[PDB]
Amino acid sequence: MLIAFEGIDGSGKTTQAKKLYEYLKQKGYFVSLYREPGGTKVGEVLREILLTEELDERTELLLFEASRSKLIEEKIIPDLKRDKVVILDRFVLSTIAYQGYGKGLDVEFIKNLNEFATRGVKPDITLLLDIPVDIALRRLKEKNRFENKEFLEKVRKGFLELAKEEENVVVIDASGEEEEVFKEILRALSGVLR
Amino acid sequence: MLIAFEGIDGSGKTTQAKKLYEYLKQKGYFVSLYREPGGTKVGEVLREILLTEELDERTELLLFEASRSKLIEEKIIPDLKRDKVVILDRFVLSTIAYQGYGKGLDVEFIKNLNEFATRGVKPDITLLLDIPVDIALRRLKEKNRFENKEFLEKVRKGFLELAKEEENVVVIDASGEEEEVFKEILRALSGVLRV
Ligand SMILES: Nc1ncnc2c1ncn2[C@@H]1O[C@H](COP(=O)(O)OP(=O)(O)CP(=O)(O)O)[C@@H](O)[C@H]1O
Ligand SMILES: Nc1ncnc2c1ncn2[C@@H]1O[C@H](COP(=O)(O)OP(=O)(O)CP(=O)(O)O)[C@@H](O)[C@H]1O
Ligand SMILES: Cc1cn([C@H]2C[C@H](O)[C@@H](COP(=O)(O)O)O2)c(=O)[nH]c1=O
Ligand SMILES: Cc1cn([C@H]2C[C@H](O)[C@@H](COP(=O)(O)O)O2)c(=O)[nH]c1=O
Ligand SMILES: [Cl-]
Ligand SMILES: [Mg+2]
Ligand SMILES: [Mg+2]
Ligand SMILES: [Mg+2]
Ligand SMILES: [Mg+2]
Repeated sequence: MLIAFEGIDGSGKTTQAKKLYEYLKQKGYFVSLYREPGGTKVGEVLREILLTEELDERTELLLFEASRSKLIEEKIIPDLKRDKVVILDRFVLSTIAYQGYGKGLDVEFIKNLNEFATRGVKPDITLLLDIPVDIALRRLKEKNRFENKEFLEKVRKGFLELAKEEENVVVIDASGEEEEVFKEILRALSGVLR
Repeated sequence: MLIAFEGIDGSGKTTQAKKLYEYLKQKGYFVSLYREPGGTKVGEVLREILLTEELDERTELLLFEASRSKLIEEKIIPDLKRDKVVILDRFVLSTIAYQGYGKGLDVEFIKNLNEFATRGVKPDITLLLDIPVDIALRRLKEKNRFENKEFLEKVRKGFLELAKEEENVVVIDASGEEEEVFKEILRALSGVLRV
C-alpha cells in the first residue's frame, strides 16, 4: 500500500499527507511518511542543493531522480516488504509535471528515468490535489524558485494530463478548507484501502 | 578541443592530465583541467557523497551523471566557446566501464544518460591509460570502494572493449615511467592537435 500525493505548490500536500499519516496510525496501520526530494540522509543533502542552488534543468532532473532512487532502495521497498502503508509527499508525477511539462524536458525520457529510480514501484493510488494557481500561491509565504505563476500554470496542466493518462490517479479539488479536502481524500482512498 | 583521460584507478590519469595542462600552457594554449566527478562546487559535493556513502548502483549512476551535467553546462561548454583546450580527468567512458561493465547496469542506458548530461559534447581524443590491475593497485596508498581487484579487472576489460567500439580512443601503455608515458601521450595527441 503505497499512497502518493501530487500537485502544485500550495495544493496542501504536506498538510494532507501528515493528516492521513496520523489518521492511519490511529486506525492501527503501520505507516511511513516520506518527502521527495529528501527522506534519506543523502536525499536531504540533495534537497538542499535543489532548493538553494542555481541549477540547470538537466542537473536538476538527475538530482530529483537520485534522491528518489535512494529513497526507494533505502526506505520504500523495505517498508512495503514489511506491510507498512507508505505515504509519499510527491513522487514520480511531480518530476514529469515540473521538469517535463514545466521546464520542457522530454516527458518520455523522464518516464524512463522514473522507472529506473523506482525499479518499477507504482502507487496503489495517487491523490492529485488540483487547485487554481492563483489560489495556491496565495497560501504560500516565501516563494521558492519553482513558485511562479507562469511556470505553475504549465505544471498544473501537466498534472491534469497525467491524471488522464497515468493509472490510479484521482483528481481531488483541493480549493476547500482543510477538513473538506481530507474528507474527499478518505472517500477516494476507500477505493483501495479499508 | 576536448581531451579526456580514461583508465582504471592507478593508471596515472591525474598525474598525466596535469603534465599535459602544463605542456599545453607552455605552448601558448589557454587550457582548462577538470576532474570527474567534481570540477564545480555542486559537483564536488556530489563527489563527496559518491566516495563516502554506501550507495546503491542506480543512485551512484545518477549522481555521476548529475556531476557531469553541472560541469558540462557551467564549465566545459563556456570554455570550448572561448577556444580553451579542455582536459578532463575521467569522462563518459568511465561511467560505462565502472557502472556498466563493473556494476552491471545497462550500457545502452548509460550511454543515453551520458548523451543527456553532455548535450552530445564528445572528446576529440580519449587517452586510455591501460595497465594491469595489480600494478595499478600497488601505486595507490589508500583504497576507495572501487579500488578492489575483482571489480577493477572487470573495468579494465570494459575499457579495452570500449576502445574498439567507441570513436577516437587511443590505448596508451601506462605501466612505464611517468615521462615515457607522457611522450606516448604527446605522440597520440599530435594526431589531433598541434603539439
Ligand atoms: N485547504 C487549505 N486551505 C487553506 N490553507 C491551507 C489549506 N491546506 C493547507 N493550507 C496552508 O497552505 C500552506 C501550504 O500548505 P502545504 O505546506 O500543505 O502545501 P504544499 O505541500 O502543497 C506546498 P509545496 O508543494 O511547495 O511543498 C500552509 O500554510 C498551510 O497551512
Ligand atoms: N608512471 C608511473 N609510475 C609509477 N608511479 C606513478 C606513475 N604515475 C603516477 N604514479 C603514482 O601513482 C599514484 C596514483 O597516481 P594518479 O593519482 O595519477 O592515478 P589515478 O588518477 O589513475 C588514481 P584514481 O583513478 O583513483 O584517481 C601517485 O602516487 C602517483 O605519483
Ligand atoms: C519531487 C519534485 C519536486 N520538485 C519541486 C517542487 C517543489 O517546489 C520543490 C520542493 O518540493 P517539496 O517541498 O514538495 O519536497 O521541488 C520538482 O521540481 N521536481 C520533482 O521531481
Ligand atoms: C567519472 C566516474 C568515476 N567513477 C569512479 C572512479 C574512481 O574510483 C572514483 C573517483 O574518481 P576520480 O578521483 O578519478 O575523479 O569515481 C565511476 O565509478 N564512474 C564515473 O562515471
Ligand atoms: Cl513514471
Ligand atoms: Mg509541501
Ligand atoms: Mg490555474
Ligand atoms: Mg586521479
Ligand atoms: Mg587555446
